[PDB]
Amino acid sequence: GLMQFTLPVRLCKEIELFHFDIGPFENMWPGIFVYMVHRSCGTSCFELEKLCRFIMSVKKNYRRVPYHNWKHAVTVAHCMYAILQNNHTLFTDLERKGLLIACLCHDLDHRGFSNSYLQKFDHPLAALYSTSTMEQHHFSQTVSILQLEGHNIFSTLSSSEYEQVLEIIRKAIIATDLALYFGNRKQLEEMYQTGSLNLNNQSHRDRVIGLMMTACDLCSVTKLWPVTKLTANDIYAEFWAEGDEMKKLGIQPIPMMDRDKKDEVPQGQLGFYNAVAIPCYTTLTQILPPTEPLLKACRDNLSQWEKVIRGEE
Ligand SMILES: Cn1ncc(C(=O)N2CCC2)c1C(=O)Nc1cc2nc(N3CCOCC3)nn2cn1
Ligand SMILES: [Mg+2]
Ligand SMILES: [Zn+2]
Repeated sequence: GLMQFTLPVRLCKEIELFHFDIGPFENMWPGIFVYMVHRSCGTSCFELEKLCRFIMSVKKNYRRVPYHNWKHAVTVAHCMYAILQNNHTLFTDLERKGLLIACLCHDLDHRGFSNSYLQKFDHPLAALYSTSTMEQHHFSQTVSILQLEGHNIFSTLSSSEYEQVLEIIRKAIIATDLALYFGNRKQLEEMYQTGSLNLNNQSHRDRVIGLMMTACDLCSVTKLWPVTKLTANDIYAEFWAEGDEMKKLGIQPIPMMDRDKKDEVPQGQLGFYNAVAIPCYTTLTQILPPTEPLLKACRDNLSQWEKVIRGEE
């Protein structure tokens, strides 16, 4: 009851910044997450024994793939922590509870392949869930773990608070399908510029939480350049394995996925910063001004990718 999780001084300070890197010591990641739930949510949000049990079952259900792994889950939860701490009074008690859990769970049991590859392989999951295939699977894995004996971290919420939090989590996880992001951001753009955006409108809140999920999920592009560049290697290690598997099915992969098109990586990063990341953090910053450091970090990494193309590294 009287037990604070605490971190060493450098972590205690740096964890509050958007660009924080959770580091290479795997055994400290659960303690980093609990630290963030206690400061974001309070030391009473969850029964500590249940939370610990939930975190370790979540970890066990992430696979040892190069990018979509336990380290990504915790990185995406830290970015959400940073957003929640810098916009304290905009979010309900249930959103603060739900969203950090959503982020920890958002890629549960990912195999390292896109929804596209599951559909071309004819994976069973592609018949169960015709769109947002992996994302419906991640939410399903989340509900499975919540129903393990001793794992229901939400057990002491009213019947209707429980339903609301699982609905926050479902939408937050579905919104990490980047196919859904483009139209969601366009609507958020229009609603903010015509001045119709209304955080009391539940469907507006939904849209804004969806963008927050895209922003946290992409947060590798908002780090110190060395973190950004090394993370890009893990990302392409998956994409090129997917390309290899497309070729085994007798299909030319898109260029993104073709390891023969390594030379073009810098230009593909430019595409990605301009089509996805920059517009994401731009709209996020207009809606939630204290998230500007994500936009600023993204723009700095774009200009690092421009330097790579100009031979200056
Ligand atoms: C940095 N980051 N964080 C997230 C993602 C991302 O997409 N998701 C989906 C799972 C995570 C990317 C990311 O690299 N995206 C990305 C890279 C890329 N390279 C190319 N190529 C290169 C070869 O030459 C042709 C163009 N197209 N292209 C399009 N998008
Ligand atoms: Mg995902
Ligand atoms: Zn993800």
